[PDB]
Amino acid sequence: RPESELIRQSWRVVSRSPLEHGTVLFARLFALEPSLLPLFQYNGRQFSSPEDSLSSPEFLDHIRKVMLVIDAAVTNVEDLSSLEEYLTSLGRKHRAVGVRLSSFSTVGESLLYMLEKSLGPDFTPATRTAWSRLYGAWVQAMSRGWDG
Ligand code: HEM
Ligand SMILES: [Xe]
Ligand SMILES: [Xe]
Ligand SMILES: [Xe]
Ligand SMILES: [Xe]
Ligand SMILES: [Xe]
Ligand SMILES: [Xe]
Ligand SMILES: [Xe]
Ligand SMILES: [Xe]
Repeated sequence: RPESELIRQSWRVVSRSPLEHGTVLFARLFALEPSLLPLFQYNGRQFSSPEDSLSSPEFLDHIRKVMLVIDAAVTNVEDLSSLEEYLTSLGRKHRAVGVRLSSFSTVGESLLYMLEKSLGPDFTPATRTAWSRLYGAWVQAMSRGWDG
């Protein structure tokens, strides 16, 4: 099925410059859910305002990490069974870190916003609903980290 090629096609534009695009992603996220900010604790300090995050090298490395894990999920768009065991542990990591299950709908909304603003004309509704089901599956797997 070329639902998996809508994704691969949309991703190649984005994956051209991942840090620029993942910066869009996290600016949108904090605009939607300001209380996600304090969970990025590096040397036990809390950023005051969203813009403080953009000067932090650790924060920017975490962006590069987000974009590599999305890249991996793309690279396995049919058989996301490979990544399950990893995504589960990635979930549990984020549970320890303080992330709550409800914050996934926000991360999802931010991913779509970033895709939408990046592809403009090409973000067609089949593309949206593709990313939307992929993301839903990435989410099911990550959720095992909260205990099934
Ligand atoms: C939703 C808000 C998020 C918050 C608040 C958050 C916060 C954190 C924190 C505090 C860490 C540990 C310190 C660090 O490695 O930089 C971390 C690690 C990580 N995050 Fe996130 N994160 C979020 C979302 C995500 C998403 C969506 C992905 C991937 C799609 C992601 C991928 C990772 C990866 C790969 C690591 C490294 C984990 C390890 O191997 O130890 N994070 N995150
Ligand atoms: Xe940001
Ligand atoms: Xe920001
Ligand atoms: Xe890293
Ligand atoms: Xe990256
Ligand atoms: Xe990437
Ligand atoms: Xe997350
Ligand atoms: Xe994501
Ligand atoms: Xe994803």
